[PDB]
Amino acid sequence: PSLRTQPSLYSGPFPFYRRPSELGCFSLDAQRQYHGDARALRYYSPPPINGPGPDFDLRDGYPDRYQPRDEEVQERLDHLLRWVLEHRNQLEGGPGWLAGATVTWRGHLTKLLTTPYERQEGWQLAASRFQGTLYLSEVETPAARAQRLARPPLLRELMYMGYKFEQYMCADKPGGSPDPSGEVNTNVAYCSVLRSRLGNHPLLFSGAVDCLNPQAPCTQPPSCYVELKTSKEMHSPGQWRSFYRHKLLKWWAQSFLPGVPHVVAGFRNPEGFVCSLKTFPTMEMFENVRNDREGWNPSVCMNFCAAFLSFAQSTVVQDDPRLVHLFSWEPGGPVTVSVHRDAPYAFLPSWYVETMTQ
Ligand SMILES: Nc1ncnc2c1ncn2[C@@H]1O[C@H](COP(=O)(O)O)[C@@H](OP(=O)(O)O)[C@H]1O
Ligand SMILES: [Mg+2]
Ligand SMILES: [Mg+2]
Repeated sequence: PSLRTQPSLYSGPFPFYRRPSELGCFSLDAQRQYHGDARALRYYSPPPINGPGPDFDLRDGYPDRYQPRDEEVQERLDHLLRWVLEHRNQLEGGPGWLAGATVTWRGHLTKLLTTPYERQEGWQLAASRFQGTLYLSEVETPAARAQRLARPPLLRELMYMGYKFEQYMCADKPGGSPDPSGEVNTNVAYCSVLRSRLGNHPLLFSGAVDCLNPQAPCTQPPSCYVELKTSKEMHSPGQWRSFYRHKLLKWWAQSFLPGVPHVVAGFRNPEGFVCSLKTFPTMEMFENVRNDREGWNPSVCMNFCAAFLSFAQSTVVQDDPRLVHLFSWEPGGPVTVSVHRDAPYAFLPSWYVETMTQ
């Protein structure tokens, strides 16, 4: 019982992917407390044209104005499940749509999308079927956990700089001035809840959103959202080519699924300053590698994701929230399955299961 991941197996036409619609949202505050509203959403506020160029110190405030989320707490699907519980009757699709859907985090689907091209980091996905619905929840691999606990200082500062970039580009109110004098607190998050469909697989997923563009042409979410990214400055065509082949694939897969149309990138120099910005429309990212022998192909990404969802659906036969089918993958191998029950892999909490049962 295994699933192959080589790109040439998935090189056919681009599958059907239904335009995502936003069903709702939720926020996590500076204490990581859930709120069923948009209080955490920030507003895109880039450097005023006809003014000084970007000149952002991404090291400013590290580490004495840094409040990092405690990554030892494994929340799994818990926050999305709370949202689903509070909106289960109000769900679209009519009677039984949820029973035919797959529920997960946007980032879990992103990892599936990139799997045919991924050569460094493996993953594990726990799957449980409950009342027809297939739930997918990532499990930290042993290697990932050891790498997290032993994170070098350079990597921890690099991670801070990406969060700090958002503080220079976003404001708490529309049209407001960004305020970098405050704290970077990575417990704070605004999450969009979206519905889509990949082939014949209905999807319900949530993803954290960086900011909202109030000046965006369309007011209908998710089309007004903006993704913010940093990357090292590049100086040669070879460096840009490596960026197109490896980094843009990850950016595309993250923003394509929720229908975020623009990624705004700040390019940081060796001293940690962002002195240039570039906008990458999600739907044009593949153009950079369309004629590249070493490029990626969104059809392969999407066809593999569809194949995995079919593979997962047919593998997970039992409707049991205590039962976990664990899907494991390492680069160059197939996705393999093992079966487990209860702790530690079981991830649907009793408060969700009991409420849905009653
Ligand atoms: N496992 C990880 N490895 C490297 N960077 C990570 C990371 N987890 C979080 N980050 C940080 O989270 C920030 C915000 O993510 P996102 O861009 O997806 O909104 C990232 O900024 P960058 O994306 O600019 O690197 C990065 O700094
Ligand atoms: Mg983000
Ligand atoms: Mg971002």
